[PDB]
Amino acid sequence: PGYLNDIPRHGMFVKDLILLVNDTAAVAYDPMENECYLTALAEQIPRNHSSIVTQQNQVYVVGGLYVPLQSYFFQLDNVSSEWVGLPPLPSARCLFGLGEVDDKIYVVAGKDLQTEASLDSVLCYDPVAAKWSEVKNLPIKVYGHNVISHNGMIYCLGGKTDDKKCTNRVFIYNPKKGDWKDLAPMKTPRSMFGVAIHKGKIVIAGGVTEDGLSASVEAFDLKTNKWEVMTEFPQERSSISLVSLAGSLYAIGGFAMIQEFAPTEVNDIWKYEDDKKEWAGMLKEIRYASGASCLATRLNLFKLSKL
Amino acid sequence: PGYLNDIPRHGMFVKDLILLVNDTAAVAYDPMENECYLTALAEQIPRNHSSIVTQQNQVYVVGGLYVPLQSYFFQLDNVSSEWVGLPPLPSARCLFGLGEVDDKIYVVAGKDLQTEASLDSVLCYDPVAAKWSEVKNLPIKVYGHNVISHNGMIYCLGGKTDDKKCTNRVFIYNPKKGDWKDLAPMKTPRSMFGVAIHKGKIVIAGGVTEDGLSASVEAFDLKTNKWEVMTEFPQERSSISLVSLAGSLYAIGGFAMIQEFAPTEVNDIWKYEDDKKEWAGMLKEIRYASGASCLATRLNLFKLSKL
Repeated sequence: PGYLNDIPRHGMFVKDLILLVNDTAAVAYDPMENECYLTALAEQIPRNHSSIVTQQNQVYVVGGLYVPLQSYFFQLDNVSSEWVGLPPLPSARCLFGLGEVDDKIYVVAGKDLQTEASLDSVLCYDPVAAKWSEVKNLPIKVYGHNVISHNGMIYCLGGKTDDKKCTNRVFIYNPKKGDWKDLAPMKTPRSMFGVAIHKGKIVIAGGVTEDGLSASVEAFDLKTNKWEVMTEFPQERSSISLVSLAGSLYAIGGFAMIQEFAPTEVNDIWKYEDDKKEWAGMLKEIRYASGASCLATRLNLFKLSKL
Repeated sequence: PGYLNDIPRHGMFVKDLILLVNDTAAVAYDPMENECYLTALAEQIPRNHSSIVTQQNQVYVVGGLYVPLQSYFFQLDNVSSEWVGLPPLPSARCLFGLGEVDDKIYVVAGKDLQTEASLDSVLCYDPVAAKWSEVKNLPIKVYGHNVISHNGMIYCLGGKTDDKKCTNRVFIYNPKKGDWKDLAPMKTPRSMFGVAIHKGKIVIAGGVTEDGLSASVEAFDLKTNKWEVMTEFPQERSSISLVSLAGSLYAIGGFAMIQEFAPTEVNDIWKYEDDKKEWAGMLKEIRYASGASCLATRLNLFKLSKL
């Protein structure tokens, strides 16, 4: 038979790890070794926030209030493991999406924190010139949507539109011509859900629906590009965090419904088994996942600390 | 559903790795990350040698000649990554087996390097008093057999007996009463083969037989304790090195038959997939496996060097 690999690499002490950032710390987690490390303390990181990692290994956080009423913007300094304050998001905003192409970061839509109104406004931070600006607005006003980046394109999915219904709409942003396009919609309109790239499909997991909590897993093949169904999540949950770690799709946490019965956070980890098509329970409880945004990243081991 | 793990551990920078020791270096290999590191240089390590790791993380090597005509005995100093010369094996000997219980190391049988004769003689090295002695002789004279240790017991398997036929005999050594016992024999008499503990069965892989090269995989359940058959190796090979790494059974290298057609070393890695019952090709070529004894060990990452 054939082999997975032809020649071995020389290791450099770099590990693909799940980075869990909440308001106490950014903790690195290795699901295969069931072990955690400290990457950075995070006492200044706002409890309600979104997170993104470049490409380069640059972690950015957007969220909270303020530092004209605004939102914080941080970059993790990988050399010092200190969080850097950056030009703040001009808008105080929640329940938005975060994208990124060629080092530039995109905050899409919201949920104005002052006004309570839905936004279509898209802000792009340029890290060379160190400044934010308004690019083309999203075709809808929305919050509760999710955003992911792939091959220099930005995708916006689901959300709640300006009535208060969930939307199934899917939009693509080309930075090099600056327009949004509707793509084929998802089967299940949803907000507050998990998203990741997984070979090379946009996978979406659970959420709130017109029927409330969902365990539905869909995938947009990037590609046909059609929507197809994957094995449903073991439990109906909102705000599952999906991450692609090396070859594999992980699911971290999410909410509810548990027991008077209310949406309540579960701090567990699951892994999709591609062969078999099953969700496998990895870790029952990880306290570091509580309140945490979740990211796959390539970390230098000798920059981590023992917990 | 349930979960594999309940609580996460705090990582300590320790990794289960395949240690490949030959006459140039001891190279650590991570089959899951397809990466290698240097653990120690090994220019003094004899090309024909056997290897064993304690329990504690102590690597010993026996082989070659000499330093009354003897064999070298080395211990890897984990702190300095230097090989320590230890009291030499009183006997110059090859094609023996290596065992170990409670820090003591056992050299069983051979293949006298001076005399050419098969031995039944068993030598035990005591590391506290730093000295070798003769314990109870094996019930047969044999070479080409293999030896593994489990739960304070030592097992001796196969080999060529004093005629020149392969044997199917299996012996257990209890150090605390000092006797050898025949256990149930294997189905296929063999010499020059691979052995490992795998849940909690003594797995044996390939070898030379009365029919020459074998791809046969058997397992002694430790336990029924009966012999059962596993999925045959992809190729008939002698001297496959078997290692249990964390949950998983790996097979490294072995010989032949290739192409005038002669037994020739293949420097590849395979992994048994327990679910499915298949051998999966991991790595086509690893040059560090050439001439190498192979061991699963728990290494401190910050003690390794970049290659």
